[PDB]
Amino acid sequence: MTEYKLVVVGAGGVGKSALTIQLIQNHFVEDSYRKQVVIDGETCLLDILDSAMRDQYMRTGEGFLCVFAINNTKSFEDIHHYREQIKRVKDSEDVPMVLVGNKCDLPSRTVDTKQAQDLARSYGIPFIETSAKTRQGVDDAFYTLVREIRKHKEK
Ligand SMILES: Nc1nc2c(ncn2[C@@H]2O[C@H](COP(=O)(O)OP(=O)(O)O)[C@@H](O)[C@H]2O)c(=O)[nH]1
Ligand SMILES: [Mg+2]
Repeated sequence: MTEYKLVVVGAGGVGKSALTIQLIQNHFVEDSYRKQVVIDGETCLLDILDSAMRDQYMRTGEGFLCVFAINNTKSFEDIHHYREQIKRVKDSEDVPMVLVGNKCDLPSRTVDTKQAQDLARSYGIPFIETSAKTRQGVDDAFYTLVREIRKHKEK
């Protein structure tokens, strides 16, 4: 079956681990994960990972979940750095990515959905708000990234 190498990036504390645990273990709170799921009918295995070893993992990774938290303006501002690093290490301008705004269950929002939608539009990538606590958007975020990887492999 097809294997998809995913890498989750973003500032500390945004919920990268919480998100992946919710996806894989189905509960709210390991540096890597491996599970078989069915996405759009295709059975596939998700291999997920949250200096030279970092670069190797980025070269191996086929899609990147770029995570900020809606209550962490710095983490949103840092997205550009993470995106630029991935493009540099992979030496490519077309890298499958999804922008994730996590912790959308919390009331302390400092990043407006519109800001994140505009950023994702500039990058040409999908944007999805998630909550690792309530599971809102979690499957959609990872499955959307897999769909982005497919389009890149087909087109
Ligand atoms: N309310 C809420 N807390 C979250 C969410 N995601 C993560 N957290 C909490 O944020 C803290 C940091 O999460 P963690 O997954 O360790 O962040 P990481 O450093 O990005 O891997 C923990 O206390 C989590 O329980 C979320 O969607 N909602
Ligand atoms: Mg973590």
